[PDB]
Amino acid sequence: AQYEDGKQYTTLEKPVAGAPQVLEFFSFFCPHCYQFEEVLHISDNVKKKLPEGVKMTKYHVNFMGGDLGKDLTQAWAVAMALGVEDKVTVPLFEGVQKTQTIRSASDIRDVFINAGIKGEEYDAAWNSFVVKSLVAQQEKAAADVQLRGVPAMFVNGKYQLNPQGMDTSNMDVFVQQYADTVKYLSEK
Repeated sequence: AQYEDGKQYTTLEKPVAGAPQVLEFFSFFCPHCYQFEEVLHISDNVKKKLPEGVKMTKYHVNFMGGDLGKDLTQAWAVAMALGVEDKVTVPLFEGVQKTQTIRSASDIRDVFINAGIKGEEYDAAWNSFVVKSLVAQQEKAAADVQLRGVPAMFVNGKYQLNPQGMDTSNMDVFVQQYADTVKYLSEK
């Protein structure tokens, strides 16, 4: 066939009931995640091709960058709660991987302040129980699929994207292949 299990995707032997439709996992410490976000714009090109009525979820993971890695998952929780994902994603990636000016929770906070979120509003979010269960959600979802690597994408708690089985000669072609695969898996 054209799309085959083990080729453009793998199947979970242990399917996750009630999982979000399109589920992406990343880390601001993850070099391919930086590529996926800033160079390839994967999340975005997938969205562009999903049949609509399908919602996209992206979560941060703990298993990279030790203590800062966890701070980053809480900060991504804050980001989701405030709806400012689109304003901090790029300065968080560049602060962690490009300029390396993010070394502490306080530096993470600076990114949000500079993006225009107010100090009081950030600190309030940061410390809120609505942020704590949102952290819990990110951790539960990664736990449910035994996640040990990022970037990772899962469709309907049963299929996992397998980007190693796609041509990387051209970056545009890779993105479209990746996105069409998500759309196929989505219609499955």
